[PDB]
Amino acid sequence: IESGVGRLVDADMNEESTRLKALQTQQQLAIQALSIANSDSQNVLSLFR
Amino acid sequence: IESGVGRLVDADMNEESTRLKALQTQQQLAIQALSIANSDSQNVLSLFR
Repeated sequence: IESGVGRLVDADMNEESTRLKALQTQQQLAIQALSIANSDSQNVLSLFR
Repeated sequence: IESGVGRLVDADMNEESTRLKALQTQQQLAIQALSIANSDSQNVLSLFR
């Protein structure tokens, strides 16, 4: 019964580690893209000066 | 919804800057033309010395 509970409930931690690394990389990319998207709106100031 | 509101309400600032420059130039030309028109009037004084 304990073995059945384990196979039904436990998680193979290797793919969770892979997902953790992948989400860290995705978050880094998202922060970089968000910074670029925030910064790019300042280009309009050139015309008015 | 907010993006739709922005699409319906926002204005592209490049076109507004172009219009602002055009209207400033048109105002300058109109003022010059008005000055020329005002200066046109007093030329008649030469006939009556």
